[PDB]
Amino acid sequence: SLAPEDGSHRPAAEPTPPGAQPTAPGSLKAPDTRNEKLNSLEDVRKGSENYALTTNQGVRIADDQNSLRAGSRGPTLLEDFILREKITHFDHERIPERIVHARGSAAHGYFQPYKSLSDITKADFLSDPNKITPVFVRFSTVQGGAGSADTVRDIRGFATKFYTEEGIFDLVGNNTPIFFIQDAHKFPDFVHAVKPEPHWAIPQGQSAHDTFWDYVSLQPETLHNVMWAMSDRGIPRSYRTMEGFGCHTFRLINAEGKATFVRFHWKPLAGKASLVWDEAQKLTGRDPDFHRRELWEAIEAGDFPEYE
Amino acid sequence: ISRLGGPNFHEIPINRPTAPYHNFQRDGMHRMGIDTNPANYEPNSINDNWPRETPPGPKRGGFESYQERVEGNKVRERSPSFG
Amino acid sequence: SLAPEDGSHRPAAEPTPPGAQPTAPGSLKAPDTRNEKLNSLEDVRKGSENYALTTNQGVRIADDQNSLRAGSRGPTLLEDFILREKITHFDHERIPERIVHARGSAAHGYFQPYKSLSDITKADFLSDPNKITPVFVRFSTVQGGAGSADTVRDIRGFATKFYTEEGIFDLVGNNTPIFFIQDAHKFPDFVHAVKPEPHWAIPQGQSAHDTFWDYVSLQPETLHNVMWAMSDRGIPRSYRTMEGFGCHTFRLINAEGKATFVRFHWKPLAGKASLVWDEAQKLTGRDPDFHRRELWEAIEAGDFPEYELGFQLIPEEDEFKFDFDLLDPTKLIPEELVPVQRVGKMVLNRNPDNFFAENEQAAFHPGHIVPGLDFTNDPLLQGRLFSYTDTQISRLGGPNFHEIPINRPTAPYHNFQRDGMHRMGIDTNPANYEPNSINDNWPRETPPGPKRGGFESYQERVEGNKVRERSPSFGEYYSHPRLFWLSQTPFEQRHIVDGFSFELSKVVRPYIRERVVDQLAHIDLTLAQAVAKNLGIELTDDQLNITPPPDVNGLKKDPSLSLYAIPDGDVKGRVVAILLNDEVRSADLLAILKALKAKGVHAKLLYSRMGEVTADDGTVLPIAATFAGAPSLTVDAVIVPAGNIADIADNGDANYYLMEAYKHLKPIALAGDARKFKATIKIADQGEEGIVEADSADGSFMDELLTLMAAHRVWSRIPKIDKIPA
Amino acid sequence: SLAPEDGSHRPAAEPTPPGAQPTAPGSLKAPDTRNEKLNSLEDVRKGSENYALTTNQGVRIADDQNSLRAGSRGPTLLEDFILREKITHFDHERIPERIVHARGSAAHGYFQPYKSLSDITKADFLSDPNKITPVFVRFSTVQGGAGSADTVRDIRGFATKFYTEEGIFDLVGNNTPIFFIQDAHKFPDFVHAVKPEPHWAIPQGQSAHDTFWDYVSLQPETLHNVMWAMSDRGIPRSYRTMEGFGCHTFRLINAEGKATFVRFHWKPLAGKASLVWDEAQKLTGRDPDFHRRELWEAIEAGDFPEYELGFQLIPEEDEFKFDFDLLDPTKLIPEELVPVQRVGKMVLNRNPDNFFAENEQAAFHPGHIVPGLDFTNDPLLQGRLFSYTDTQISRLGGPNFHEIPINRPTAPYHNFQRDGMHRMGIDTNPANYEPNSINDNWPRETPPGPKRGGFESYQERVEGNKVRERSPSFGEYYSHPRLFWLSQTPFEQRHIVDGFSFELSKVVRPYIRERVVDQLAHIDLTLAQAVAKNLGIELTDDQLNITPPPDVNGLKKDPSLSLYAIPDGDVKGRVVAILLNDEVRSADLLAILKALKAKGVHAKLLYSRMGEVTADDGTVLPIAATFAGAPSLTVDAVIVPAGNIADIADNGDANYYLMEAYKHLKPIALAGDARKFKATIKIADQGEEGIVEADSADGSFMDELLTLMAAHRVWSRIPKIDKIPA
Ligand code: HDE
Ligand code: HDE
Ligand code: HDD
Ligand SMILES: [S]
Ligand SMILES: [S]
Ligand SMILES: [S]
Repeated sequence: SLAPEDGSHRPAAEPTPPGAQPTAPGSLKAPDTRNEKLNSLEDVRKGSENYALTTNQGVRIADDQNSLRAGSRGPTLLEDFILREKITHFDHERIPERIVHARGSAAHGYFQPYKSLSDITKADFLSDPNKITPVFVRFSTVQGGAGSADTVRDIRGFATKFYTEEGIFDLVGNNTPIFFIQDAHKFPDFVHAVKPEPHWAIPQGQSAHDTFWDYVSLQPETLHNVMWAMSDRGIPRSYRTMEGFGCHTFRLINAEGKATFVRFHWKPLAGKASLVWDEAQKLTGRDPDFHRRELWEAIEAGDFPEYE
Repeated sequence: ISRLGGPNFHEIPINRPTAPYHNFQRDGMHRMGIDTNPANYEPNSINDNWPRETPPGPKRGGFESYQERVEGNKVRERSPSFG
Repeated sequence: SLAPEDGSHRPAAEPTPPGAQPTAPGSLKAPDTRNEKLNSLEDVRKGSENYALTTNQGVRIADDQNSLRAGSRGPTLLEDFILREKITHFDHERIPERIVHARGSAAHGYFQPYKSLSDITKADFLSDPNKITPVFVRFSTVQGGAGSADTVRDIRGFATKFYTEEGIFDLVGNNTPIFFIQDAHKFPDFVHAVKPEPHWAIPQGQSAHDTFWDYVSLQPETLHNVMWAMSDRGIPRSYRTMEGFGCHTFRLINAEGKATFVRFHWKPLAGKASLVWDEAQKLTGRDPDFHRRELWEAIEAGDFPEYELGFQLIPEEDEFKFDFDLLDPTKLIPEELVPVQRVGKMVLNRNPDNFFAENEQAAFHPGHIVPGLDFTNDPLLQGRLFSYTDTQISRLGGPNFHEIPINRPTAPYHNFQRDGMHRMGIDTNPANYEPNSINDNWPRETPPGPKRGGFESYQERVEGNKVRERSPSFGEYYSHPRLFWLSQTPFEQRHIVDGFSFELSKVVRPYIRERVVDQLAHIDLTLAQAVAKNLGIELTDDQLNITPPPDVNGLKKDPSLSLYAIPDGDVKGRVVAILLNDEVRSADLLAILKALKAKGVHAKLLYSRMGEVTADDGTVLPIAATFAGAPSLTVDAVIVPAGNIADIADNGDANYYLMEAYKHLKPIALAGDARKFKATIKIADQGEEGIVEADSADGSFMDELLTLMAAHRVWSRIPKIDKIPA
Repeated sequence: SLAPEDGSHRPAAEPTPPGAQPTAPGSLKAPDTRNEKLNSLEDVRKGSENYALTTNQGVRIADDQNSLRAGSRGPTLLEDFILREKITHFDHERIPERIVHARGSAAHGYFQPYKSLSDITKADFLSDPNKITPVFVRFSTVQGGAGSADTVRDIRGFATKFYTEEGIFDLVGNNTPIFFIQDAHKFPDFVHAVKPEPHWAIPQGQSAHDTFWDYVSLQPETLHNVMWAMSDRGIPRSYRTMEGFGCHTFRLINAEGKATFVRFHWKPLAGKASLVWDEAQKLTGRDPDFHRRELWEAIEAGDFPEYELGFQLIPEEDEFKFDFDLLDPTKLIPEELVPVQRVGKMVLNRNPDNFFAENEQAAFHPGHIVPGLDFTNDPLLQGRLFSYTDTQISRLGGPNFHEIPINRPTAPYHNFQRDGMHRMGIDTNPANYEPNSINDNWPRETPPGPKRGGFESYQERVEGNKVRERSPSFGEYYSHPRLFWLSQTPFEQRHIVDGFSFELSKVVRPYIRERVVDQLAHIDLTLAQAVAKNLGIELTDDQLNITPPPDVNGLKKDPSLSLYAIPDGDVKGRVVAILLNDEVRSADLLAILKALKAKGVHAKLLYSRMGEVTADDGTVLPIAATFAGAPSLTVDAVIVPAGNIADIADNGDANYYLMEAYKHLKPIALAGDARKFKATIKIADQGEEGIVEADSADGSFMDELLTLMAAHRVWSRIPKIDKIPA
């Protein structure tokens, strides 16, 4: 036994305020929280306590501190499959990050409509106020890599996967109601311009460089979303205190075949709040994980993020 | 790694062991297993070091190589006895 | 046409100081800087001026602003192949980042030896002072992703690809002489402990979390490299101002086949310099690209990064002459015991053209050796040899990663290997096997020899049983930490104390902090007490009584382990901030810039807005940045010239600038009415060592300033900064 | 030195007939055959002779016969990086095969138009008879894997990559003028039905199984292309002797902006020829590489595959003037209604160097069009446009597949796309977006125009609601099957009946057979009754009274649908087996061989063993193969010279050779005492059409034989083979 005798290594499995306990995986922190989706992931959840350490082929390992060598100061032997399996898995841990929105933080939850919307849409998840729909929601920035800072000035993404009884519906929104460009053919041009410049790969997490402002100056269509980004909207206090929008006109379709144009909104029930620029920027240095950390600690505290 | 697309090939259903498997390896493309262990390294105190090594023994023990004697120089050379 | 009339969109193709021009791809900035490797990449460089915009298939595009749709407000059509090809390429731009050292910055250069080393190695690139070897070097942090910050506290990588006439040699080193662990089998454990924790993926770029300190507390072999990381070694000022090390004992082999043990060193000709913790941390927010930018702009300016390659050489009969094992990569070889022989100089003189094609796709691997070099049984090196080949299969997409241009050897390569994903080479050999008769057995094996021979391993004797067992000779963990500790200046010691104290305070589980303090007590009681004090821990009686570890072969210190004990400062390439006012005394600025130019020291003119101000004699002075846009974090020293000081005297930003520079131990210089600023930093009328002040910026004023800059920081100021609110 | 001293290991670099020399990489066999694309590949071609064996990193290897081990009987060491590189590259050689057309054989050549087509298309490759366009052509089957057999019953692919000065144009066609299905959404259903069944992965290279015929029985739109596959079209003699078609209506666009609907044709200049089923099926066993081999050896011999490009052109005003919809890919356009206009000639004159690098990695896609061409709303074509770009992302590892050397345009290509796996091009452009001012907006869009203009889609009118709906105009399934059937000779019709019979006999569930027979009864009663008889199925009174579908625009046949109704034979490049005996009449063999050589017909001298035999006059005759080693399946005719016939008269293999060649309708010629073999194949004393016989191989003997060969097979023999035990 390496754990301290007083059990102070294990976080209390109950709501506790930020800083009071170490943070923990969700199913350990909050085992009593459930929904249909969380239940259905049980078949792949893997525990650990009281199990033997093995290879991926289920062979127990006796010594996980040393490679196999010819004498204790000798060369490592090619027949050490336990070493090569462990190093092979490590060697291939990384997958490509998202082209955009690479940096983001996610949580499980649920959604319920206030009333049946069957007069305007036949979407099953909106047909019955007792119908509860599990969700998984990822918030993100846009420009920076998966290892970039949270409190940058940037647009934020707000993507919700609804696991409905008639299929997955993903509402893939941002925290402003519009976008910089009109036609998708220009998306790699715009994204290239805001991303780090291609000779030297600078700057990270920032639109404050030549190519972004060149593109804007030559494409006045971008000005509307640029105003938003230059406002304090570009530096939210928390993912809990920003608005979400669906970006486009979509349609609702009812049982009768009637189409109604719709634009989607998320209203933060915690209200709207942003940082100020000097604060936001220094914070990318003092804690580049601030919004990720704040989201996780809100949920561990029972300060559940809520959106209408 | 190329044929089956990465290091999680043991999670492809035909290839899965029916014996238990638990270790500190993580991630890789199309990762199926969701690990709950607070720890992804050992030695650890935060999960009281689980999953744990197992001494070798008569049954249900850890793997240990037979301690064959090795004596020779580092050579790229075919044994004469093979000729 | 979109470019300005005046041509000010294009940077001059001549060396220019930082900030004077927009930065540019290296072949456009410095078209006449050449080496065999840069020249050999010409087949793949692609220009752009005067060419038509096309698909990848060579079809000219008429309208690159719109999708094809049925009516101008209609749906997009599936037959729009121009749109889909463009979006397809975009959708697939990213490749996996490196498992470790994902964050890094790279440059082209060359290496040349000081003399022939044929007496000790048959390595062709070391055979003649005339042999110029192109190199491509990538500097990196370790823990954070490719989009993490530069000035974190971390170990740094220092990887050099030598394009030799006898093959690629990759020297894949770090900025400290040892590693955290002894055996490669534990690498995934250590790296997972240091990396963001698996439930929530926090923290980025930091060792300051429970799992890292948990592992360290359970694995005392780590303590030596941990001492290095907690020192100011972990926060270098610049990739130009850090040491590099090969980490392991390798062998040199000569033409007679004699083996000599070797450890590799890179000595920075710009001297050793690091940041202080508060400045580094804040810098990760003000400019997370600081080291990448500083490297690129140093090369653009002509401040080429220079390093001397150094060998510590130990004869094979001396293997057991030290009181540590030469194969233990947690042990250093003190230079007092085995001096570094200076062997050649490397100069980085050209930036890449496309970061992703040349930097992100570069593959370095320490098993890439050439005849004249060989491995040892170091159990960390041993396992590295497996990892750096294997990891490229996913990262670079398959086994043809040597065909990616930056990776290609300039030496010939021919063999019977075929196919694999994105195979470039089209082999004409009728045979794809040997022995073969159908191509008269070509390409053919080559016997080992003094030059241009095939590779043969040194015939080391191996005797022992097949065991998974750590050598008993590796079982000593505290004497090297202690040697390092005792070799640091008293201010370097204070910063080590602060680094442990700061990191451990971020460990939420108190027993982990307690266990680390117990390990410190095994190294040095004074260290352990100072850390404990900052954590509100009291040493027990047993801990007060642990006997110190032995000296290292009679050594009770080695000043070569200190960044600063032996003076080594070089001011060329450093930068000063000059805080302007709306009517600067022009005679101050003439002298300041004059004397800074003569020592190669750069300047940034700063003010409260952009544009220009005008000096007292009508000289127009362009403003580089605001006080808040280019903080003192980014400069080595601050000068305030005389003039209308009332203009800035009550500027919060201007006052803070000097407070922050003051707190970070930087030289400050104040002329005439600028001495009014002494009051913001609490300087007595009589002055203070590290504050330069005079009636005007005359000749003696700049000499004293440049003297301070050669010594990097004003360490004597440390007891004054505690009271300053900054 | 392992090569023979006599140099007989190396083939002559001159054209040589099949079998005379070992085959070789194209650039070694025919170094002086050149075109712009072959020249442009020189940067990646890697030789071998006189070069040292190295790692991929350029390190010379001394011992490529052994792993590094501790002792010559000890364990292999992880530090053996030479072993691990070599085995790593091997371990990763394979890439995914193509989802369909995985089996294919390719060659280089060139195309030239007969005259400028500027009045109907601005396509630069068709603008000038003196403009030569390099091509790379891949022929394929459809269902089987890359390691399946060539002479299966299947559709064939005929894909041509034109490396034009205004971009790559890929004409991705098949050997029949229609496809099985109407809408691309159904392509996975169709392909899955014909592919090996998913429980057990059987059968390979065959539509003869339940699921294919299930799908056909339930999707009558398939019946037209099924008629083609069941005919001898499904079993070509050679890729040189099949037609090619572009499958869909596309558009030509001229400089004035006029659109003309076009379907593409390739006419084989060597004539149309196919195998017979028993032969084709047995050949998949005796030489599953028979078409790949035949192609490669045709090119080595100088019998270059030549095709004439032709267009069926239909003016925009005539879109609705046929009984069938022009956009329906299950309908052909009969040449009687719309003739093929000759456009130009393609010659395939050089084999690749490395099959993997050039053939396996080639990417063809029908969306790769150039200005002067455009698409139509054909709903199969429309979905193809999505598939051929998407699939390369796994098959070829990413979006940089255009940088794989065979796939590169010879036209310039420049744009703002960056990165992706395997990125080769190092872009120096300061900008990676447009519009940009920092590179003066280069590379720039180009307006459309008469030559060298940007691509702009033809402004076709679209009007309709968003629907998933098949056009009513596509709802007719039997008239084209019937047009095809009525156009075939009586022997061809017989082979169609036998194809359906054979296939349906492999369908295990009898109801599926019954349902297919019911569909046949909607096409033609005679066809339906004959298949029914072979399956032991009796048509119902209702089936016997189904009224036949209408003629196609008044056509009751179109002879251009037949392989054979209009003679188009060409003996050049065909091959004859010559059955030797141990004392051949040398005067017969001189006459035979020289007559064959004069018409470009090859010969293979066969016997009961390898080595030599000696003619009557002492001439030493080298043996190419044994009777069993090179069966009659692989030749077009058989000649037996006179001499010591008793030597082989009783050889079972020699007799069976004649029986097999007899059954498969091949010309046979017997000189002098070789006429004793008449008894083996049952020929009357007075002789029969299709058997050449005389006292000696002089006079008209060889002319009569060549006349038979010009007509390909002896169809009149069909009633005679019915009862031959062979
Ligand atoms: C309206 C909200 C919004 C808008 C207007 C866009 N994004 Fe997003 N994006 C991808 C492509 C893409 C395109 C082509 C366009 C306009 C043409 C937009 N974006 C604008 C993507 C490259 O396919 C993307 C990256 C990886 C991926 O799977 O999808 C992508 C990301 C993305 C996210 C992140 C989703 C997540 O995993 O958290 C969000 C919230 C948006 N986009 C919103 C969005
Ligand atoms: C008209 C000639 C023709 C037709 C009508 C089709 N094929 Fe082909 N094919 C692919 C997909 C595809 C679709 C989606 C459809 C109708 C919707 C067709 N086919 C019918 C493919 C999966 O994208 C394919 C496989 C790998 C690849 O790169 O493309 C593909 C191959 C193919 C070839 C082989 C070209 C070559 O690589 O040698 C040929 C000659 C055809 N198709 C013809 C074709
Ligand atoms: C057994 C696993 C292992 C071990 C024990 C080490 N390494 Fe490593 N290293 C890798 C496995 C690895 C790697 C996973 O293979 C990387 C990341 C991806 C890459 O291409 O190689 C790598 C990258 C990497 C780089 C960056 C190369 C680049 O810039 O692209 C450097 C500088 C080092 N390593 C240096 C070291 C040092 C100084 C070590 C101790 C002295 C060390 N490595 C131990
Ligand atoms: S949007
Ligand atoms: S190391
Ligand atoms: S087709």
